[PDB]
Amino acid sequence: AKLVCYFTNWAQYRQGEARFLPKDLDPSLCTHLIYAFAGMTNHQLSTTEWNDETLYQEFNGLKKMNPKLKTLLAIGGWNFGTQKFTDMVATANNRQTFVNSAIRFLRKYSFDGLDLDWEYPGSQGSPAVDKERFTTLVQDLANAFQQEAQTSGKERLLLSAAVPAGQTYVDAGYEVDKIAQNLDFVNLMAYDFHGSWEKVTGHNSPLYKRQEESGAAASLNVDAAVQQWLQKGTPASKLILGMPTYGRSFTLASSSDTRVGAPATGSGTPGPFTKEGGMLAYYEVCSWKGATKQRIQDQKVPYIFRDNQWVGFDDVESFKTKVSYLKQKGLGGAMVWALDLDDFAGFSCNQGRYPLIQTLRQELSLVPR
Repeated sequence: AKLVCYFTNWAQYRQGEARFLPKDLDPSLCTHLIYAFAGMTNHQLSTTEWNDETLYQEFNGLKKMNPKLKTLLAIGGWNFGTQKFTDMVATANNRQTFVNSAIRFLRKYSFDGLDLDWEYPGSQGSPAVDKERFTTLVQDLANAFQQEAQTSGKERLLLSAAVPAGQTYVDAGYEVDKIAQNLDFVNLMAYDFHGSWEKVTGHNSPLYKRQEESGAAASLNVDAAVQQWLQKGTPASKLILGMPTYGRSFTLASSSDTRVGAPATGSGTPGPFTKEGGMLAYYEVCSWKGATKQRIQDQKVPYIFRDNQWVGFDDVESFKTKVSYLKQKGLGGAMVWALDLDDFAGFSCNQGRYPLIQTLRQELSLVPR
């Protein structure tokens, strides 16, 4: 089993207890640690924060304490957009520039692989031609990593990708059966299914549909997303089930209707640490004073409300349920977005350090002996 965990290079800017610093990294918590994010400059892999090189040293330095640990560098992310990917994959020349830069960069900074997080080929401004060009990019990287291993005698660089759960994005961008052959593993982003972009409440990461749902909505759940990727050709052993250590929040139209599917007027109030309306870290909801926690019986996940605020999130029990699910489906492990959104310092939830991610590690039978 794998436990793949994302580090984010902006968590260092949060205030107080929520500030995530190198000391908060645990070398033995996860099997694979992925650094979010690198960017691109003139079609070449590049840093995005002023101190990334410092953090790379610490991050990859964890391997001295746990030599089994593998690290990867993720390129892209939502905020990165699509244009630089589009421009880079447009020509064989530009792809080669990128691929060669990536090998050099990963070797220089002591990463074990690259995670592709283009959001997304064929959508978010990216043209339809990018579906096949993404397939080509994945193959170009896989083949170049293979060649570099042969020539250098070094253990081959890993290639993974973070991929969407919804059919619209999947079919616009992803030749699943082709790319899965060339990726070492596939990080399924089985979250962000619902959120404050919708005008009714819905859960960030429900396991199954609700009885009331129909049409496309009936596939906006973890089980449907997993089955989608499997049926379209991903080997189960390569599919890694993403898990969110955050929730998505709404302002309710009325404090009297707190159901799933109740009318919402917009994003929930920003959290005191994460300061982004519409999401909250686990540590911002786990100890929510004067709130009422409930459960979506069909979907196997909790929500919580207080006055006109409503949040769908994941707890220890829902993580257990999801690990049982992934094991039943024979998947390759779990992935988690993100280290810094769990109660990494144990300051809020009275559950110790990393209560959610330790649940994953336990349930996957990955606790160090």
